[PDB]
Amino acid sequence: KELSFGARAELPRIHPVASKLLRLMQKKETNLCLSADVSLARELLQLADALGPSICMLKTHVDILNDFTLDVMKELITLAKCHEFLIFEDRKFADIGNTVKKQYEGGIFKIASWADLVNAHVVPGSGVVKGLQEVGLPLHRGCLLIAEMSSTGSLATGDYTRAAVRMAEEHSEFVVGFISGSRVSMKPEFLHLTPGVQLEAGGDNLGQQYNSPQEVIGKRGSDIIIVGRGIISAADRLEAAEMYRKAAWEAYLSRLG
Amino acid sequence: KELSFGARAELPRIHPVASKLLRLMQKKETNLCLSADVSLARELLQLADALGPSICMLKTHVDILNDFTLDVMKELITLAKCHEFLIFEDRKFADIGNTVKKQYEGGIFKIASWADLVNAHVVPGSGVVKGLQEVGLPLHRGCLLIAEMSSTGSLATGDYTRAAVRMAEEHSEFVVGFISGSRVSMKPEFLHLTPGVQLEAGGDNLGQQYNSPQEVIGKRGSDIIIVGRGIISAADRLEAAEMYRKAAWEAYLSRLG
Ligand SMILES: O=c1[nH]c(=O)c2[nH+]cn([C@@H]3O[C@H](COP(=O)(O)O)[C@@H](O)[C@H]3O)c2[nH]1
Ligand SMILES: O=c1[nH]c(=O)c2[nH+]cn([C@@H]3O[C@H](COP(=O)(O)O)[C@@H](O)[C@H]3O)c2[nH]1
Repeated sequence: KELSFGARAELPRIHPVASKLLRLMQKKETNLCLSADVSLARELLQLADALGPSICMLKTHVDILNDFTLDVMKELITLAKCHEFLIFEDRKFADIGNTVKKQYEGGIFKIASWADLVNAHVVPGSGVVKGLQEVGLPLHRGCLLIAEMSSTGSLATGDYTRAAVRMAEEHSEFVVGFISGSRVSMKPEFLHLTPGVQLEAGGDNLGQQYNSPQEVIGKRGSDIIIVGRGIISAADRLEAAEMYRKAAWEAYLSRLG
Repeated sequence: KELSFGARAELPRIHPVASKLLRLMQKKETNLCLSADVSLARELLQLADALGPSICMLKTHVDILNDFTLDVMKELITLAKCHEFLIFEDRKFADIGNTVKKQYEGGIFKIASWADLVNAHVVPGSGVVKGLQEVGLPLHRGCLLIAEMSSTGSLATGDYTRAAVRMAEEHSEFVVGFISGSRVSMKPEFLHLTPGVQLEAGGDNLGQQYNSPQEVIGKRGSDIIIVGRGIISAADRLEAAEMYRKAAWEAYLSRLG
């Protein structure tokens, strides 16, 4: 039987990052993650500020920020704290453990220094998790494993997906959940986040397919919707965010009973 | 009867980037790609200068450079042209097409502006290739697809690998070859680059495993060895590079017969 976000936050095996997330979701009645896919620091921060009350999480691609500095991230963390949301860097770590450790801690981005959550592809095998965890465990960070993809011709199906779940379950000290299209694990300590979400049917010219918040949360058993263009491209980003929040939240409430 | 690199450079369906690469490999008697896994620009540039004559390609992880600027890349391009090697940014693009085009063209790194070659995981479906090529084709760049990985528990096996090969064949205007452990394509227009290479047997504690140049080039039929710590960790990186070059080159010569 399904526990609320609030109750899942208190589970014995729950990761502290997952717990923080689950509490603010329950408190704010939001299971929406904004995908802030913009190329300017100014717009990133304006959206984070205006939409922060509507969201549980702000997902970034800092490698697309034309004017990235660590100070932009400082400002982002202030908004995260003020409005209460987690920052998820959608880096999709996908190298060998020795390499991803450096990409996570170092370079220009210093992702580990500001990102509550990052994600990884599982294709390299568990060394990818092991490398990230050397940096992320001391910094009290969490990781999401890419179990399925939204895009057309995704190879993250069947046994690949089962491998992702196995890897998460065996690295629960650092791995807090999945990027997936549906519920992939039966353990309620794990989060499921689902991109490829819009209110209306369709896709884009480059392989992306869409499903509705009611489908993903209500029918497919996911926890959080990740929404980019469905919000960012809208004229009124605030009413768009509210629309997605209310959709995903009501879908969750009806699944719960 | 196997074609030399020089003959392959003239193949009717050869990609211009592959052709340029194959011709300098022939000219300089090198099928060594230096994996320049360093965090300081000065060491990067000193290695590229000293080892440039011994290598056909210099592979970078720009996201690990503590003092990255576009000017560092300018200086690297100069050395690349002076010594005749290609620059390969090992970015492992792995998002949906819409995102990867932004990550390739834009952000701080502007990878497409200086990288002859980049690579991609095939997990997202062919959208990842379609995305990169929107940027890459107009800039006369090439892409390598990751068909296999060297690390323990790699899921790039069986149908996953066969999928990578199909995806390359179907996007030959942009895809010039593979990262793999062995020959995966019968078509000689495609390059095979193989990481996880050292003169001695062994591995690291984050899932990396090693095979020799002789095994990789001679027995498994790959074209180019990618060598990081085998060279970088040596006192004399120039003599180390020469050892790897001679090993890989002679293995290639003995395969041709
Ligand atoms: O880890 C992932 N697995 C997926 O299946 C997937 N599909 C889309 N994306 C990323 O999510 C965002 C989607 O943005 P749109 O709502 O604008 O399509 C963008 O930021 C994309 O990069 C994915 N990430
Ligand atoms: O695309 C890839 N598929 C692979 O299977 C693989 N194995 C290692 N690497 C990368 O290659 C370099 C190898 O470094 P070492 O020689 O120091 O182990 C390092 O830069 C690693 O990031 C891989 N890249």
